[PDB]
Amino acid sequence: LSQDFVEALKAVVGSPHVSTASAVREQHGHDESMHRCQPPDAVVWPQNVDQVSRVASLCYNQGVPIIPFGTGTGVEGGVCAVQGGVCINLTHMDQITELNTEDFSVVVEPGVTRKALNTHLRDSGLWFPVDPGADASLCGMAATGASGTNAVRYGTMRDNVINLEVVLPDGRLLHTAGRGRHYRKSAAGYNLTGLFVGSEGTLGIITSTTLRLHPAPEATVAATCAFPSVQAAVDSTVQILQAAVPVARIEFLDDVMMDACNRHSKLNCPVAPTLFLEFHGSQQTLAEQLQRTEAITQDNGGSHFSWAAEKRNELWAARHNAWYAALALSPGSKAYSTDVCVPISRLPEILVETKEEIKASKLTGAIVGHVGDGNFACILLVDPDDAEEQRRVKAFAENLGRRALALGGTCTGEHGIGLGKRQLLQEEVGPVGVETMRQLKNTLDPRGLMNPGKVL
Ligand SMILES: Cc1cc2nc3c(=O)[nH]c(=O)nc-3n(C[C@H](O)[C@H](O)[C@H](O)COP(=O)(O)OP(=O)(O)OC[C@H]3O[C@@H](n4cnc5c(N)ncnc54)[C@H](O)[C@@H]3O)c2cc1C
Ligand SMILES: CCC[C@@H](O)C(=O)O
Repeated sequence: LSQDFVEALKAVVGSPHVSTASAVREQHGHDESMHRCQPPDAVVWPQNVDQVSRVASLCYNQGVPIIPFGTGTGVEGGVCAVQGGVCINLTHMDQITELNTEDFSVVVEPGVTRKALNTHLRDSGLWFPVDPGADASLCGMAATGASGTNAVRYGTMRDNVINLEVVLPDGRLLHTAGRGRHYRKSAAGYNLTGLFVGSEGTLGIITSTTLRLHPAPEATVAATCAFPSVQAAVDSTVQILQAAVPVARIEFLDDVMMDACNRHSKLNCPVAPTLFLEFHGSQQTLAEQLQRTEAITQDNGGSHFSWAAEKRNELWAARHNAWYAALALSPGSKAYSTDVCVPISRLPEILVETKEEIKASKLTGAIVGHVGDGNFACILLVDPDDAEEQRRVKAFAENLGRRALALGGTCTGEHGIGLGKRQLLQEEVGPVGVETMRQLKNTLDPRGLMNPGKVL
């Protein structure tokens, strides 16, 4: 990367906001996944959208790859600079704007995390529900199409992103639904907002997100329920969903994951396949939901509910940290996560089969999942230096992905494709789907410089 080019970057954002130092680049060459660190040639921190546009235009016209970087909590290598280039760290743009409580909407810049937003909304009666376990950039969550434990009731990022401000690869500024617009529904033209949700930085740089806010629940009850088997817990889940109980949260942990979470969070739950549940409503509605949900779990051997403000917070913090609890089982190890999502009636088959396959293999695995969506993660620890183990781990993850595809599902419910699931995506949507996706990529990024090597 030439000195003239570095000076041009510094001319846009300021000398303190450009770095070519080895250690700074290495810190931006990886995310939380096992994908090997591939450092960008430089890291740049733009301070406003005009600077994002000018950095993108500089890189694009000089043939330099661009890698958007939020909080680096992704798990599919999205920020790995596989072709070098300029990593654009967006988190100094950290303002909340256009809070419209009467309309249930807000605009956030990439440095705003869900914690920051919900703290800012404290005492407003509103909250933002999509809750990945990591303290992630909300614009990064839009870029990956994230979900969370609350999505079963309150929707994913795709359900709750109303508008996006996007710097296209060549620097042009796009407001996907129109500048300043926010509304409940539209048939005006083609829906561009949904194209950029889940684009993982390969179609442009999200510099603001307009988000749907939700009313805080009148009352909340959380509980845990222990089961004799994975089959019993997942059968309960399917039956709760088929009975249309509007549960706020329904999360599965297998016995391995529950033990790991116990050890990492000083919970003391019985070591068993377990559901973490939460219910929202009036006291009337809560009693009815609990009534109907306890009857279903009882039919499948579930324990009496172990009830959980402070404990509920500790319960869900333990769940949100499941990934780190799993990594702590074998210290020094990294991990890969699967993320399949299947039609809910097929969820018992594939979780029970996954548990059986884990036991039949030399691999360690913990299972945790947004099972209310038909989604779960297998977290597979890896010794970073054991090449034989890593390719058993990819073989396992790749077979699980293909089993989900055979059941009519998808290879990723929320994490995305990144570097890890590119072949599975080709199998998932077939040749005409791949070509159509590539045609969209090509019209927005003709030179192929927008996070190359990812998704397609
Ligand atoms: C403990 C833990 C729990 C998690 N739980 C969940 C969960 O429940 N659900 C879930 O969906 N994910 C979960 N994740 C994964 C991760 O937090 C999400 O994928 C999150 O959306 C990533 O945001 P980020 O800014 O950290 O992404 P990064 O790693 O910075 O980037 C991810 C990808 O998006 C691109 N990108 C980032 N910001 C932008 C932007 N502004 N514009 C364009 N492209 C951009 C990057 O180029 C990259 O390809 C979890 C991760 C951890 C570590
Ligand atoms: C990063 C894999 C686990 C994550 O998806 C979660 O559900 O907490």
